[PDB]
Amino acid sequence: LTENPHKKADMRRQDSRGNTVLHALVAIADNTRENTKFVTKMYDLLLLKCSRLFPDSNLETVLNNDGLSPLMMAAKTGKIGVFQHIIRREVTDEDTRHLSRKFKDWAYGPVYSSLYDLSSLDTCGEEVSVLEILVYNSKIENRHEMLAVEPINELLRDKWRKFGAVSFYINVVSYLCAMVIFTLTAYYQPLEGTPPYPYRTTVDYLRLAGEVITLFTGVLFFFTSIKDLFTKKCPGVNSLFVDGSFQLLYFIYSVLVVVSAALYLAGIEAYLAVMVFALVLGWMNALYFTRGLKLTGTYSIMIQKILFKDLFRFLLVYLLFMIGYASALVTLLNPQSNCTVPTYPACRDSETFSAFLLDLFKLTIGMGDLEMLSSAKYPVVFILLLVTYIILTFVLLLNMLIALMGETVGQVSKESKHIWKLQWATTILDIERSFPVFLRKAFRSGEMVTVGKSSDGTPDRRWCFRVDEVNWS
Amino acid sequence: YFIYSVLVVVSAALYLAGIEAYLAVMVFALVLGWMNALYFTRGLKLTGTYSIMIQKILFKDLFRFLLVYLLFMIGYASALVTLLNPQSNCTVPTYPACRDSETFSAFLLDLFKLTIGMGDLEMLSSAKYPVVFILLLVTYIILTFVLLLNMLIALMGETVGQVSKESKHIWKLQWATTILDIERSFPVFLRKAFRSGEMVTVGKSSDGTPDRRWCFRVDEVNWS
Repeated sequence: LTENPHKKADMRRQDSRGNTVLHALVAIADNTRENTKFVTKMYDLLLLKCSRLFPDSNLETVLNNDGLSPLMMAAKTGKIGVFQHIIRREVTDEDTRHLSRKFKDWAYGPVYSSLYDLSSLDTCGEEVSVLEILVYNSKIENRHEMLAVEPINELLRDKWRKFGAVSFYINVVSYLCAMVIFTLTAYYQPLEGTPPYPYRTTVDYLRLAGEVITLFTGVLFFFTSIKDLFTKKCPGVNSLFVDGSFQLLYFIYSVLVVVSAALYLAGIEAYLAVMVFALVLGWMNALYFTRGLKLTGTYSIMIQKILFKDLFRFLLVYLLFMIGYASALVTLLNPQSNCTVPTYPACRDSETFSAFLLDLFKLTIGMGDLEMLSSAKYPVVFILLLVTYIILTFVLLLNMLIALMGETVGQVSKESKHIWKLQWATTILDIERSFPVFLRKAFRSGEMVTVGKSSDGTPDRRWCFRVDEVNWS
Repeated sequence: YFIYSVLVVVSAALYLAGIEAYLAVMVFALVLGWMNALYFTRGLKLTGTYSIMIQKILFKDLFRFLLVYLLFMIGYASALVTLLNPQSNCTVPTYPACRDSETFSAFLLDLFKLTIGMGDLEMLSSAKYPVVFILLLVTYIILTFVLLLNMLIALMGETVGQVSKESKHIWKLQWATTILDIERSFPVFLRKAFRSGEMVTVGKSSDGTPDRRWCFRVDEVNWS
């Protein structure tokens, strides 16, 4: 069909969706052996033939309707085999060599400085990159394995060692200082609100400085949040972190600080109670930090699961069980003042509000001891029921929780450090996205023209990343 | 060992002086002394792995973990004392709030710290501002208990799956260090060395020591 003497079938032609031969050839691929083998082979065949027929342009650049590319499409759909091959492709014959990725720079015996061309793994935000799609997008299926292909891992390492790690510590220490100052300014708040204008003495000036710096940090965080919200890469592929993860925490924090500032100007009693509330949420944010280096505590994953996972419904059913027992036993025990804060301890069905006696019995059982021995007072059915309650509660809770411990410890495997690596990559990339990347802080460049010229991404300079290796072959 | 000796010597000096409140390092010396006993028991009989833990926990993730825990709890203490801040009451600390009595932050801070550490005794009272305080404190206690237990037990699992043959490798390294510093302590070249062997010709060579070539014979059995 490529060289039929009759009407030709130009490879560059694309369907209604825009998926040309390579987009579709990636759409059918999988992560198996035979499928990846033949898809990679035929991808190479098609690309080389199309380049030979039209050396003017590279076939792989023809975007679909969504604007992606075969490499980007394999990244977004989660195709490890095609992605690995297309990111480690080198072609020998010169007429079709310009469409390679893993150039060779120099060798000095057993040392090879392999120059991977990341012309399209990072665009400084100009056009969507394979790293952003790969890591920010949480709907990928093979996110880790693809994030460790070869140029990606070393690229993240290099970013870490260059405005990736220093800036992270700077930001974490700055946020910790902001939280400390928030704590101090709330604690040293003028007694019972009463927001005066007394800033004349040294300690008062210090308090004013703390308040103003706290407000400045809050407004800066809100500015960051709104900038992130407005900045959308593509409909469907975007952070969309509202009501998810932890961006909502920063948003809520800023909202609370602003509301508190308003009511502080008003100076109203029982309304600064959100100030302190802000603070608690503030320090919960510190828990979502410590996701960088040094094998950080895995709290995140647990709090990321326990928030909306089996433990939630488990504690819900536990509350239902205990409250059902509370109703059962208060009904059983329901049948002069006694000088007690709750109305009566039963006393021939005194009753009042269910919550009162319910909480009485709830705290009694939670504390556990103090017994109820008395004398006679109806048969042993009550003590029998309560002893089954305590025995089943203690035994089942301990056994199930400890078996869950075993399950999670056998489940917190290399998958856990995969989460750590993903968090580290997200930290690096949102650090870069925060400040202008295209400044003179990017990834290394390479050859200018001819041997290292091609129309794959960026001018003939072909911004390339060199990774060293040693092979005894 | 250096610190132990320094403390003993300083204490001997002040004992000659005989000054009050200065022999407190004597007892201090003793505590450190017995901590040295922990670094012993690194020889035979599958000694307790205390060392590795104390060798890690001293300057590893647990240190910063407890540091951030202290920061979290103290932040909560400041939050809740600020919330609760608003006749003598005969109490060792000045007042339990009592309309913003205040004095020194450490006083009320330690009051609330020990109250939370002990945990019980509640604070029920009546009315006294809305449920936001009790809500916050119940979140504190729930997250504290649940997260600490779950993370500590998961760390237990991680270390037990990590205390592998690598652990007995540490044991063997400690055993080797014990043997070698024992030898280095006293003159080794005395008649306590490792066996000798052939003298000349077949067992002569200029690799180390005279043609005697101090050699170590290891027996083996091979059915070949």
